Amino acid sequence: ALSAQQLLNASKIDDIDSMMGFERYVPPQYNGRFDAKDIDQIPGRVGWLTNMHATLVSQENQGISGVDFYFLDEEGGSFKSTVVYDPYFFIACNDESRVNDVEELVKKYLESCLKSLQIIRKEDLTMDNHLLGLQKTLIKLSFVNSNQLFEARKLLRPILQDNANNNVQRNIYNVDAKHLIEDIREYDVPYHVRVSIDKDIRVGKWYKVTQQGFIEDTRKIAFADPVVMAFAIATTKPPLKFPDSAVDQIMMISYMIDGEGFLITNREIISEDIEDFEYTPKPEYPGFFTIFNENDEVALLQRFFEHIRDVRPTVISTFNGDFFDWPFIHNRSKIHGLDMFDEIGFAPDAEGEYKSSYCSHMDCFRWVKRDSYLPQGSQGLKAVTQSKLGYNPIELDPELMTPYAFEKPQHLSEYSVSDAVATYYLYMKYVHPFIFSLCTIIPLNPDETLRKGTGTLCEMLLMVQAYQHNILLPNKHTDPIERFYDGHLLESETYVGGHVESLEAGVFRSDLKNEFKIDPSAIDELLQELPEALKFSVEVENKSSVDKVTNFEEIKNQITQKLLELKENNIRNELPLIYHVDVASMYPNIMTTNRLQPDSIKAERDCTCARKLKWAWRGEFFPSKMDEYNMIKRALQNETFPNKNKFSKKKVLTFDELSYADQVIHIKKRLTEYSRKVYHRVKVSEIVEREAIVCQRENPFYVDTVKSFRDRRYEFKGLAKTWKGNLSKIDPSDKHARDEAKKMIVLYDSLQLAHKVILVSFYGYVMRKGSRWYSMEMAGITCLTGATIIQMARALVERVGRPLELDTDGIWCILPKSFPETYFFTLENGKKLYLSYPCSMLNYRVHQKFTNHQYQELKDPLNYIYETHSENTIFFEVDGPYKAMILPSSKEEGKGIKKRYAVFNEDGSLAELKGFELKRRGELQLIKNFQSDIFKVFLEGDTLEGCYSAVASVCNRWLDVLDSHGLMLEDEDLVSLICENRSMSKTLKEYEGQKSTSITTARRLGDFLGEDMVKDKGLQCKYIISSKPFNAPVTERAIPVAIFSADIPIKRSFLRRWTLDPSLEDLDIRTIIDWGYYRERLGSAIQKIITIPAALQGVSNPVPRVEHPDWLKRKIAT
DNA sequence: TAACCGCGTTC
DNA sequence: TCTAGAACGCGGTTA
Ligand SMILES: O=c1ccn([C@@H]2O[C@H](COP(=O)(O)OP(=O)(O)OP(=O)(O)O)[C@@H](O)[C@H]2O)c(=O)[nH]1
Ligand SMILES: [Ca+2]
Ligand SMILES: [Ca+2]
Repeated sequence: ALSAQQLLNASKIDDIDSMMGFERYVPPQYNGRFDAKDIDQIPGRVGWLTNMHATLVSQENQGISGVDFYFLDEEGGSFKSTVVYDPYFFIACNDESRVNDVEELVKKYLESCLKSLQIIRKEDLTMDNHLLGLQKTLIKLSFVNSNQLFEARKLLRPILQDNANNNVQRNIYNVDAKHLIEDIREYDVPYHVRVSIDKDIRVGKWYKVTQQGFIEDTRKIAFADPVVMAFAIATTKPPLKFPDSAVDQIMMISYMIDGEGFLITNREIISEDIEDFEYTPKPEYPGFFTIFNENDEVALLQRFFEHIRDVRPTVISTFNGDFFDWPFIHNRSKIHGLDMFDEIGFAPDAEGEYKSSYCSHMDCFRWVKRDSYLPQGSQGLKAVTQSKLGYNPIELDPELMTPYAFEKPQHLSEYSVSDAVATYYLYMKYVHPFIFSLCTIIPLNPDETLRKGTGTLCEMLLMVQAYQHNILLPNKHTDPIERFYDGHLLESETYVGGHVESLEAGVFRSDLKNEFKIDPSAIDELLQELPEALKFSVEVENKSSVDKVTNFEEIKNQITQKLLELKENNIRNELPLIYHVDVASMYPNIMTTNRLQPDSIKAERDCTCARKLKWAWRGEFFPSKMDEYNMIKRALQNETFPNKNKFSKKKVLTFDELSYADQVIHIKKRLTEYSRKVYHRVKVSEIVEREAIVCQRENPFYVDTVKSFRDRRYEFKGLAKTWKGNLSKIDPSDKHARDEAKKMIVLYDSLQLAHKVILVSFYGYVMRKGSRWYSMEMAGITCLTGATIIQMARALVERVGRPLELDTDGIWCILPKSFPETYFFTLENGKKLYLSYPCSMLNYRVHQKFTNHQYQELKDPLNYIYETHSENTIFFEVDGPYKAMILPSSKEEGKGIKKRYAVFNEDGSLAELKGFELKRRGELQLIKNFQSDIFKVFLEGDTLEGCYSAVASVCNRWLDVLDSHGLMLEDEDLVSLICENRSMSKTLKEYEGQKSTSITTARRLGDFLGEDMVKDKGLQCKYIISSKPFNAPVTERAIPVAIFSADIPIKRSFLRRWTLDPSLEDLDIRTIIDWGYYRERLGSAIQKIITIPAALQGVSNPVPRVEHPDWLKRKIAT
C-alpha cells in the first residue's frame, strides 16, 4: 500500500515545482504530423531539457508511472511536462513451442497486478545461430506502475526458485507450465532510465513538447542559461572539536547567484555588521558581495530560504555540501521549527544526499573525486582552486573561526566569501559544461550523472546500444560464494595485470654525458625496416600518400647516416635525450584492435572466425585439501552460534541454520588456522597460462561503444595538444593571449581526463561486481597483450639506448643525442608532416607484430555476408626531450623503486612528480618539505659530482635541523614539520584487533576529547612519536598533537600515562619528540633519493652523515 | 626474514 | 543499494 506515500510525494512535488515556476504543461491537440520535418507547424512548446524525475500521475485507482521533464523555454520562463510509459520486464522460456502456455499461466497467475501481455523477439548473443537471424522469443509483461511490476517479481520469485530445485515425489513408477519459465529478464532497469532509453530523450538537448511526443530541435545549438547558485556556510565550533548541528549554530552563509555575491550573518555570533566588499581573486572571477546582516540564526535560515525562492535556481552547487552543509542547515532548520522541504523543496534521499525536484544539487566534491584525476592530497577546495582556477584562496585555521566571529569579524567574512567565489566558478568553468554535455548521451539526470560510478555510466552507455540494436540485456552477474582449485578453497582470483620495471636509478640531465653501448644488429634491423617504417609514418601515422611528399629521400638519407654512424661507433659517451613514449588509450585500443568484448569470448562449445589469445590466471587458495575442509565444517556444525536480535526468543541457532554466507565466513576463519598449524602457510599462489577463443564475427555492440567514446575523448586530447602548441608561439610579452591559451589548455586537458576515466572503465567494467557483461578472460587478455607490446618496445630501446623506468604502456629512456630524432616531411600543399623517428620505429614494429588480420565485419546484413580486414589502432606517443630525470633506489640490494621519479622541463619547471610522499595525502610533513626542497636542486651543478654536492648541501641543512633536536626552528614551524597526518578510511570501532599509529592516535584522541571524535569515518589523525616508553613499539608511542593545545592539567595527565612516566613534569613538545626516529626517517629518504643512487653512478657518498647500507660498503670495497 | 595489512598512489 | 581493474611503496606488525 506504499503507493499512498508515493502518490503523496507526487502532489507535494507538484506544488513545490509550481511554486518555483514549473507548472505542468500540456500541448495542444494536433491531427496529422509533419514527422519532425516541419516542427514549426506542430503545436506545442519548445524548451531546453534541464532535469527529469520518475513520478506517479493520476487519471487527470492506483498511480500511473510516468516521468516529469523540466524545461527552460526561450522566453525566460520554465515549465515541466510528463510522459507516462508502462514499466515492463520479460519472461523467457525453455521451450519456445509452448510460449502461449506460459502466457495463459501468467495471465491468470499475475492477474492481480498485470496490465498487458505480449510476445516479442530480441537477439540473444548467448544463443546458437543468432548471427543468422534467429531470435529469442520472450513474453513482455507491462504494468500500470512500478509497484505493480514489483509485486509481479515477488509472485514470480517462487516459480523461479522452485524450478531450480528438483521435482517432487509422487508416483515413482511414472515415466509443467511453471517449469517452462527459465528466467525473468530486464527487470532491474531504473524506470526513468527505461523511459530515457526507450524514448531517446536526453537532458541537455532542445525539444518541442507536442501531443505526439517530444521532437528534438536540432537547430538549437547552445545550452539554455539556467540560474545557478553556489553556497557555503560557516559554523561555530568547540575548540579542537567538530561542529555539532545539535549545539553549534550557523554563523554565516555566503553564496553566489549567476555571478552576484551575497553574505548572510548571524549577528548573535558576528560581533558587528559587515559592509559590502569585493573579493575578485583574479580578473576572470569577479565577486561583488552584498551583505545581509540578520538578528538571529533563524532570520538567516529564513532569508536564505526566501532568497532561493525568489531567484529560483535550477542548479545549486556546493563543495561537500551533501555531507556537511545541507545536513547542518537541515538540523538548524528543525531546531527552529522550520521545514526545509516546504520552504525550498530540498530533502534527504535514500543515500542521505540532499536533492530537489526542480533543482540539481551539484556537489563539486563529487566531480573532484571522480573526474578530476587529482591525487587525494590535492582534493581539498584549496588545492583544487590552485589547480583549476589558478590562484590561492583565503585560508583560515578552523580553530580560529569561532573566536574571529568576535575579534576579527571582517577577516572571517572574507574567508567565507572566498569559499563561495571558488565554488561558484569551479562549477561554471569545469563541472557545468562537462556534466550537462555528458547528459546529452548518458540517460541519467544531472544529479546522477555527477554521482554515479564510472562503471555504471559505461553500463548506461552500453545498454542504450544493446536496446537500439534489439539485443536482450543479460542479467547482472553474481559470483559464487565459494570457488575451488585443485580441491583447495580459493581466497582470491584474478589475472596478471600490467608489467612494471625499474631499470636504472640516479640523476640524468641533458647537459651531463652518459655511456651508451649500441647493439650493431639493432641498427642493422632498423636500417632494414627504415624504408617501410617511414612509409608507415606517412601513410598510416599521417593519413597521406607518399606520392604527395617531396622530401622522403632526403629524410631517409639523413636518418640512415646517423644510424650507420651509430653502427660503426657502438661505444659512445654523449649527452642524453631524456624521452618518454606511451601508447594512447592502450587497453581500449587493444580491445578495439582485437575486437575484444565479453560476448566475443567463447568456449569450445560454440564456434578462421576465431582468434585465440592468451592470458595469465592467478589464484590464491588455502593449502588445505578437501579432506581438511570437510573436517573443519563438520566440527562447525556441531557447534552453536548466536542469533540476530529479532525477538531474541531463540538465542542460539545451528551452523546449518546460518545463511550460506555467514557459514563460509566461519569456515574461512577456521580454515586459515588449520592451514597455519598443519602447513605453516595460509595462502598459496599459482599462475596458469590460459587461452580463450575470441570470435571475430560477434555482434560488435560493445567494441563499437568503446570506439565511439575513445574517438569522443581523442577530440579533447587533440585540442589540448593544439592549444599547447599555440602557447609555444605566443610572444612572452602578450600576457592576455598567453593567459587565454593556458586557460584553453587547462580546460581541454580536464575534459579529456574526465573522459579518460569512463574510457578506461569500459575495461574495468568486465570485472565489476554486478556487471551485465562480465569476463575475466577479456580483461586478462587485454593485460597480457599489453605486457607483450611494452616488452617488445623495451627490447628495442635496450639495444639502442638505456631504458630508465617502464610501467604498463610507457617507457622512460635516455638515447644518444646522435640518435635519429625529429623530422618534417613536406607536401606539395606546402604543408608539413611531423615525424619522430624513435616513435615510428616502435610503431612500425607494433603494427608488424600485433595487427589483427582476422577482423570481421558484416558487409551485407540482409544476406549475412562478412568481409575480413586487418586492424591495428595501437600507437606510441612521444613527449620530450626533458632537461632532467631523477629515479630513486631502494635501501635493499638488487631491488629498484617503481612508480617514483621527478622530471624537469628545459625551462627548469617540474614536468612530472610521481609517487613521492610530497604528493600523497598525509605522510610526515618533514619528508614532504625535504622532498619539495631537494628535487629542484638536482638541476644545479656543472658535473655529475657537483649536482650531487649541491643536493648534499640541502640534505646536511635538513640533517642539522634534526641533529639539533629542533632547536634551529621556531615553535610554529616545529609543530608543522614533525607532524604526520594519516586518514582512517573507516571508524575506529571497525579496526578492532589491529595495531597502527592512526589507530592509537584515534583512541587517545577519543579518551581526551570524548567519544564523539570517533563517531564518523575519515578521521584525520595528527600525531608525533614520543621517545618514551623506551624500546616500545612505535604504534604505542603515538601522541595526538591536539593534546599540546589542551590545558596544562590535561596535557600532563595524558602525557604521563601515554609515556608510562608518572613523574613527568616537563611537557615541552621538544622534549617529547623521539628525535632519533625522525632523524632515521629523514636519513632513509636521503639514501633512496641521493646517496644510494649516487653510489650506483660511481659517486662517493655526497652525504657522509648518512651511512651507506652495509651491502653497498662491501660492494664499494669490491 | 617473509607474509601480511591499510593507505594512496601509477598505470 | 551501489559498486571499473591490477601493480606497487612504505611503515608497521606478525609468524
Ligand atoms: O585510472 C586509470 C588509469 C589507467 N588505467 C589503465 O592503464 C592503462 C594505461 O594507462 P594510461 O594512463 O597510459 O592510460 P591510457 O593509455 O588509457 O590513456 P592515455 O595514455 O592516452 O592518456 C589504460 O589503458 C587503462 O587500462 C586504468 O584502468 N585506470
Ligand atoms: Ca599519455
Ligand atoms: Ca597510455
